Amino acid sequence: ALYEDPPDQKTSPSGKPATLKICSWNVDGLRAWIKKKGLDWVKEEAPDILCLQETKCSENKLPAELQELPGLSHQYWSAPSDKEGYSGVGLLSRQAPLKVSYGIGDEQEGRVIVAEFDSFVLVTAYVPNAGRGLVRLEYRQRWDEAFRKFLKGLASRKPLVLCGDLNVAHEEIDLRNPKGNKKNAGFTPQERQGFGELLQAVPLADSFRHLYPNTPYAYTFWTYMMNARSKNVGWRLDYFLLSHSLLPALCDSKIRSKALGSDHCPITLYLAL
Repeated sequence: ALYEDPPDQKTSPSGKPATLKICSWNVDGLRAWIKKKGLDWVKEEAPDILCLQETKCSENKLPAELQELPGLSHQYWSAPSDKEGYSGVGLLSRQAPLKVSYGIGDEQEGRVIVAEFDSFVLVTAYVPNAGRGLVRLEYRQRWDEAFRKFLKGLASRKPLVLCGDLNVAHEEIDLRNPKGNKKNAGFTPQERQGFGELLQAVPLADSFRHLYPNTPYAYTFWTYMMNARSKNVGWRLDYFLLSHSLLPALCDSKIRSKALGSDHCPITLYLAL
């Protein structure tokens, strides 16, 4: 029914110790999440890189409590220009990245930050949700294709880490209501197969499902309504996708189901790099 996350495995299969803690989190409103003690939690988790989705906040209004994070001093923020209080992503890092990109060619959306580091390439994404009653599904389908082709061009260089709200639960084990949902945004057969296409084209592996293939009831999102988080009626929408190149460095990929602050919970990735 409910889930208790395994302990942090901080050594790789080869016996090497992890040297890179990456944490992603859909804050569903960066200003609210901050007031609900999110920064205090990030400080305790002490990641080398923090990725944030659905900031819903222009760079104008970015709270200066963020400047109070010196272990994540290098901060980059993407924001849609048309609609305020919509979408937005952010990347905070201990080290400065070498190259910093935004979007995937077709630009205005504030969904994708791409950061090249010394050994790898990190992408954060707040993938468009199909919408209640599938109003945006046919857009998400073109998004899935675009994201894929853009990403396969980046994996021609360094290995890839892709994290963020991917707004799709892959298999039935990834949600608690598989059968009452396959006509609802996040578990339709188009979205489900587009995520497999993603794993195939680039290619990539689901870090968490690699190490925990049978583990059910492990969700990263619960609707606010109907005390669903109390009942672990949730979904796994937040992912750490890894280049195959990188799996021998994969120490562990976590779900921080107990950190409050948003409708989504944090995830954390360890790489022995």
